[PDB]
Amino acid sequence: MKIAIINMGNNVINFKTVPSSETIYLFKVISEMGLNVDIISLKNGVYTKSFDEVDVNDYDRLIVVNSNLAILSAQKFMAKYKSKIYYLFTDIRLPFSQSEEELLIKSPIKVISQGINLDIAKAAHKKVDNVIEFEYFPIEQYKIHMNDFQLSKPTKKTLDVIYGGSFRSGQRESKMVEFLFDTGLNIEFFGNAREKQFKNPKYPWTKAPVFTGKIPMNMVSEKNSQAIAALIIGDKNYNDNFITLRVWETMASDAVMLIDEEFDTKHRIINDARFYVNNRAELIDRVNELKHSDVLRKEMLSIQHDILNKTRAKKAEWQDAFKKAIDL
Ligand SMILES: O=c1ccn([C@@H]2O[C@H](COP(=O)(O)OP(=O)(O)O)[C@@H](O)[C@H]2O)c(=O)[nH]1
Repeated sequence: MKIAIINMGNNVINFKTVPSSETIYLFKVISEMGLNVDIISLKNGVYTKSFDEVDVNDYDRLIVVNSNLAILSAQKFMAKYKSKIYYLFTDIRLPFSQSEEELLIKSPIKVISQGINLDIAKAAHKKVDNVIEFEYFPIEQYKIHMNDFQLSKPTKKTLDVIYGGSFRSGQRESKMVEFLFDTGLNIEFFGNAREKQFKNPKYPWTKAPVFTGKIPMNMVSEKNSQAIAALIIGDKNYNDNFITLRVWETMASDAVMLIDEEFDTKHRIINDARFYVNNRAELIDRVNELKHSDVLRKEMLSIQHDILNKTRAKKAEWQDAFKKAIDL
């Protein structure tokens, strides 16, 4: 059984970019499952093999992630594969889609949805003509199942709330402004967003949080740990659907995880109302409570790390479910 992983939109080579990084981490966790795996990209290197140095049909399973030569190359390569393509649907904005006959992909496609609501995964892929089947699998838990995963230790607090990410093309501007702007709290927004991007008239604000630059994927939980709390919000279609990597990066940190009620109305992540907030007012009160009650803050951290540990204790079941999802 030989498996190959391709990144459809970006060149994979190092841990410089987030797309290249998450691809090497998937590869790492899949390898640690005891599977013979290769990443195919533009160049041969210490992590990758080039498209021209391999025969697409030597692989029994072809896994595709998404995050231009890399695109053209991947399409051309996939177009020659004679079996089913397993697409990891990790971002609602990145469903599978085709880029004339040398690029036309005719193979059936299995979309492994990170979101539990398969109707949303279907609607996003409605323009796909290929035979396509859907299945849910919590792909994002790959970070916590990695062999060298370590929980973040107690850190000195220099911030109240923190959030790391990008602007997502304004996909969640409403929520960012509601919870991170004009709170009168000491907030930091790290990543690719910039204050200037928040120009939508529908969401007025007076004072913005502090925008700092992006950090490596492997530094996120350590960065989150500088604050009392770290916020979990999502796009509209993530609500009650996707559990994102930020949930685990936050849960593993020394920052108490505060979740937008709308993101998880059933309280699937943690069945404890103290971790959820409905609006800006509740976020403020909740952070003030945490700042002034160490017993509370420490109790909540202990509860979230516990949940994290119980999930990590089901690694074998997670690995099996992954193998089954790729027809093994
Ligand atoms: O400077 C940063 C900020 C974010 N991230 C990664 O980007 C993810 C968030 O991506 P996004 O902004 O697209 O939002 P999401 O849909 O995941 O909540 C984080 O969880 C991190 O893993 C990172 O590596 N460095």
